[PDB]
Amino acid sequence: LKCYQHGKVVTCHRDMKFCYHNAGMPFRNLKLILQGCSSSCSETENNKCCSTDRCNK
Amino acid sequence: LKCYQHGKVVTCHRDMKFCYHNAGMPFRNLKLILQGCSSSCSETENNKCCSTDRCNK
Amino acid sequence: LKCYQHGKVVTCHRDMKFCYHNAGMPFRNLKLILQGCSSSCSETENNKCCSTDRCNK
Amino acid sequence: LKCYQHGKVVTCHRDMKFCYHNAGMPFRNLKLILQGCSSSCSETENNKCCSTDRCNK
Repeated sequence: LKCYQHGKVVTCHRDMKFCYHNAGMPFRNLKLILQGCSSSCSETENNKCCSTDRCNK
Repeated sequence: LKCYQHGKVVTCHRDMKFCYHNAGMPFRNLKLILQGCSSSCSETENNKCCSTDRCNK
Repeated sequence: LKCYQHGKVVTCHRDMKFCYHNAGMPFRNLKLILQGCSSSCSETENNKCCSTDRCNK
Repeated sequence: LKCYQHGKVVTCHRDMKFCYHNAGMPFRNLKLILQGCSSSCSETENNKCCSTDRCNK
């Protein structure tokens, strides 16, 4: 599996079967962006995971 | 597998075979702490993962 | 003005008239802790700011 | 003073005399972007602060 990871495409470890992408703003001037390979999402974050190459663009 | 996750103990998803704990300070007044279940660590973060119950305390 | 800043006590710059302390969980495994000298808070966070020495313990 | 703040232009509080913009990667999958009005920078980050309208694009 390959995933986007902040400007590059990376090959996942064999135990990471998903790509992930999520973002949040804890404060109006601070953005946090999570993006890369991952294991399964929580159910509440089900749509933040996908499992095909480069799907988390 | 069970891991600490910021004050609680959680049961990992079956595809998460590790517990993880890492911290960083991007600025002197900001601490980020990552703690919970995970998949395998990067080699550069090898000692941030462990694979026994509650090992990431 | 002096403020706590992650285990230490620091002297604020003269244009920073507040101390600040807040914590949150942008993601379930990620804890953010913001503590130290500060300029004025947003209106809704006015109680996270204080203006007396070491008030942000 | 007016500053960029993640896609918008905002007016600073009167005690915030600077605009700020910086980004970093605390962890390989985590990008942090800090942009908006600010008090004075740390000495080593003096070039991340500026004091003219919209200077932090």
